[PDB]
Amino acid sequence: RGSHMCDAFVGTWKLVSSENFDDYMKEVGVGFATRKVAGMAKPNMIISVNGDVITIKSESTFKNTEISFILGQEFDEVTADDRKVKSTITLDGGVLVHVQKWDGKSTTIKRKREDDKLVVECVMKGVTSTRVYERA
Ligand SMILES: O=C(O)c1ccccc1Nc1cccc(Cl)c1-c1ccccc1
Repeated sequence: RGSHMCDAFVGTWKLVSSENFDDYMKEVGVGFATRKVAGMAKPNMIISVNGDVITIKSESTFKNTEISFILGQEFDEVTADDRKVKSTITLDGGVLVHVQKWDGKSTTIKRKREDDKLVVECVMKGVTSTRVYERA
């Protein structure tokens, strides 16, 4: 197989900036202790592509998590804060758009390349958090 546009996401990334993440977690419903510990974490994000399968791993002192998925195909996900969600990830004009649904709620996580950074926007009901990653 040849190259794909989404190969621009592939690599090892480290968190370098976070804005409004505690408020995003509050809107999601994350409890106090988990918010405090998770808000301290500086995750590494590891993205690989193999055929049609994209894998995203997050490694931190808080939790290590991993998802593998095919674009457009719903999957089960257990989040770092221990929500059991239904997830679908698609590509929208170069942006990975990840929708998570659980208990009648929904949140959207967008991943985009900007300059040498990978920018994550997490959105829930009017509350946005921006998490910026750089290559490790
Ligand atoms: O960390 C990020 O940049 C991130 C990026 C994309 C998707 C989810 C992400 N993180 C979380 C989202 C919701 C609840 C939690 Cl606890 C986390 C979390 C916090 C700290 C460490 C690990 C995971």
